[PDB]
This record gives sequence, structure tokens and C-alpha cells, in this order.
Amino acid sequence: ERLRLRRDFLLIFKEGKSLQNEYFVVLFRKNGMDYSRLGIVVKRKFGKATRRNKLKRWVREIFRRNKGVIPKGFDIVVIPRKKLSEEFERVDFWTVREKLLNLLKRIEG
Repeated sequence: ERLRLRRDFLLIFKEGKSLQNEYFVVLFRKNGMDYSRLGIVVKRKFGKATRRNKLKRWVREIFRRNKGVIPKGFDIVVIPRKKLSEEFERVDFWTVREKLLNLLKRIEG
């Protein structure tokens, strides 16, 4: 998952596909590899280091533990949505996991 966002975010956004739910947008494109790579784009307005780092930790953990079931061969960008910033402190880890995994497991084909 060393996805280098500064170069590849534009390309994924323009050429990839997207899925979303109330908490996340996930953008994805085929990478031509036998593994997927993750990047996380957290808007500055989501908060200071503690808050943004908490979200990024959760996201990294969910991807790492679930790599074996997430489809292979995609570059994936996870973007938290306004509603997740609104609600963060009231959403527990298992809900974040559920909501993220439902999009990740639908990346096709």
C-alpha cells in the first residue's frame, strides 16, 4: 500500500470508479498488480492531528486485517465524508469497519 497520492489521486479521481455511503467515498482503479494499495485523504477541516490520526489508524487497521477478503489489484482511496466528521465521536469502531468494508468488498472487477 505505498500508494503515492500526490501523483495518483488525480488519476484515480479522473479515471477510476467510485462507491459511497453515508460515511465514506471510496475511489478505485485497477493497478495491474496482484495486491491492492490504500491511500487515505482526510480534509484539513476534519480536525487536528489527534482526531485525523485516529481516523487514519482505524482505516489502516481495517484494510490490513481484511486484505485477504478485499479484492486484489486495485489502488484505493478512502475519503471520510461530512457526516462521518459530524458523528465521529458517537460512531464506534465496529460501525466504521462495517461501513468501510461494505464499500471495499464491492470494488469490482
